[PDB]
Amino acid sequence: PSGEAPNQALLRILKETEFKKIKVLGSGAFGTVYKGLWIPEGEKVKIPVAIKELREATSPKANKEILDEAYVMASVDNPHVCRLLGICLTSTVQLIMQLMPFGCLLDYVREHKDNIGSQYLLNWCVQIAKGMNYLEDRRLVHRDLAARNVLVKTPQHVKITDFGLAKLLGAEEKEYHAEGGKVPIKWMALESILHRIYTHQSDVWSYGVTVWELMTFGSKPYDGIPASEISSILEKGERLPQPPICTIDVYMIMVKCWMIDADSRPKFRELIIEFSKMARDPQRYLVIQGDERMDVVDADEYLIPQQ
Ligand SMILES: *CCC(=O)Nc1cc(-n2c(=O)ccc3cnc4ccc(-c5cn[nH]c5)cc4c32)ccc1C
Repeated sequence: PSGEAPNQALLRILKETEFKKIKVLGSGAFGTVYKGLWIPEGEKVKIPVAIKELREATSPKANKEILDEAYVMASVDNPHVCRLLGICLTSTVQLIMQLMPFGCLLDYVREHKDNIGSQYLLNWCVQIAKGMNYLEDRRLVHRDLAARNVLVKTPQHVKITDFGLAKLLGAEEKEYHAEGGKVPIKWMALESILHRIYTHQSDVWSYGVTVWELMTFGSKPYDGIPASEISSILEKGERLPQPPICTIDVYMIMVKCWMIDADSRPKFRELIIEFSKMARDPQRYLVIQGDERMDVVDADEYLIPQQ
């Protein structure tokens, strides 16, 4: 049948003795994530990594959901999307991921805005868009996109994460239709909210929202607003306000994402190019005051195999 190449993504399973969890960066009701060093058996190289230990799965269906989340995470191989290093099937499943010290992107902008250069913002937007498109190329829908779900290895480099929501697409199907689950409203495209329908075009809407957050240095969208309204207002046609920084050229794009009709909103591939175009000259596009002024362990990416 289809000529598509076999996907040889390899899922490594790890003994607990293989890694240790030094401190815990974050604790989640869904899961706990630990700062940890994973040392592969054999090679005396320590890879700093982050471990997520998820809550026990009460039901098999939950069990399946993890496997898929793992399945994709292992599968993806791009710079701006973080691959899953390995899994160990302990009673409480533990997922091993590359460790990004700076942490949540949303968190970073909030704490580094003053030092937060305009040029960086254009680049991140490029980087994020670059990642999502790859996801689009894989027929993968990232159900949840937010600043929160983007992690910074460094200010220079950022990659996507937190895919549990994300679902793969049957070739026949253009769109993926959800069943009721906890969802954060502000990011979701109306089509998703009203009809529990997701498509990459759905993702873009959220992606645009992420940019808004970047532009605003983490200001929370629809701040102080109930989830329920959100369906109503957009139907209303209200949209997130322009970033003070943004040139209409930029804020304009973000608006385009929020267009009610999915097809009308820009395809991701487009976004990378356009933003990249801005990136060559951020200064014209983004107006930031004082803009001009603005040991024994090997990292995994270095770790990754070379011909
Ligand atoms: C915006 C909310 C957020 O970022 N939470 C969060 C941050 C985490 N975190 C951190 O707080 C400090 C350092 C740090 C370094 N590397 C990572 C790597 C991966 C994650 C992560 C979180 N969720 N999925 C992956 C976090 C990291 C760091 C850690 C967890 C959370 C939830």
